[PDB]
Amino acid sequence: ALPPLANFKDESGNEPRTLVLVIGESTQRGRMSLYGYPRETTPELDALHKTDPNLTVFNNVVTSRPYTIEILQQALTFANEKNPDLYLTQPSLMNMMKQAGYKTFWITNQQTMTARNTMLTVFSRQTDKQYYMNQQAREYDTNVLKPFQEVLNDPAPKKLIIVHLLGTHIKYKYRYPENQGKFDGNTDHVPPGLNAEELESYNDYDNANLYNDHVVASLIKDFKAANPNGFLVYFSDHGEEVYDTPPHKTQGRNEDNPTRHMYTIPFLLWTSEKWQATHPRDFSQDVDRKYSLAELIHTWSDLAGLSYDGYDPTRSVVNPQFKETTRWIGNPYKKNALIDYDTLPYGDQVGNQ
Ligand SMILES: [Zn+2]
Repeated sequence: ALPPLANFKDESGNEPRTLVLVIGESTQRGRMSLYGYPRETTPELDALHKTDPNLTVFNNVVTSRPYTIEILQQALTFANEKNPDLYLTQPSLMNMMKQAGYKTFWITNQQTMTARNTMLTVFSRQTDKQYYMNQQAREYDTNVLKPFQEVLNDPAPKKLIIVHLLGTHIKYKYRYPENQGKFDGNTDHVPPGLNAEELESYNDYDNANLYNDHVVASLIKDFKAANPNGFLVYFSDHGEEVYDTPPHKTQGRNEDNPTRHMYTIPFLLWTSEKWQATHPRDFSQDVDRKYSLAELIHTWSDLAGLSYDGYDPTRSVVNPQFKETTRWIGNPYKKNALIDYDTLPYGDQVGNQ
């Protein structure tokens, strides 16, 4: 029902390309060894970072809201904390890529009620072809690897592939096979004072991070094995507090009682050799920029070579004209409830910038 973006231009040429957006779940920045966590929770992404110069790791990205649909309404559209309802009145990222001539795919391991009018169902139905892998629980994110390959074989020249993961969502223990609890019973690098149940839950979160590392690295590796022209962005919708913040008694997500560990997220960009060769771009000076996921669509637009009325290059984290803005958090529907993420305590801790 919404009109197209005006003065729409694509400067990325007309060669075939495949672009991938991997939406993780409940994965914070501070429990991944890729971001300095002393437990080896992400060995495959670490090794990829050491050996592949085209993996760009962004160190200062946070989400704006710690609830899945509430953040995805901002991340996937032009809505943000100051204007949270723009997802109703302006196009989404998927709409935008359709206007650019891409065939769009939605692969997901999240339980989607296709017969019901949920906001996630609407988003996933905005694409040309959907793969719902979790329609009924022990369903692991490796479920997406087979349809991913299938979509990679799809002959459309320009393709957008969205992969929606369960990531490290509660309950953490169910995100990974029972025989892959690498950190079960381990007390190294654990905060003090946990009881048996809290300790088990903490280690379960690190195990889920290990499996999620395997899944994201597998998506990158399979994509690379297709020798594609394109790139893949991986982000988590939001983080998750798991006894990280002193006094180490809190587990979960609470927007009215925010901690940094609920808001820090991984943010990775893998660029294929063909795309980097054809679209040379240096990101090495962008990796520490303070950025909010709420403006993702501009970054995506920048990476895809798209401009239009409403495009804001200064809010793309890879743009030479990038200008840092306040990273708002807080409920945008309450009266004057927005606060600066930087005001939260414990920002000096590892992975908690
Ligand atoms: Zn937005």
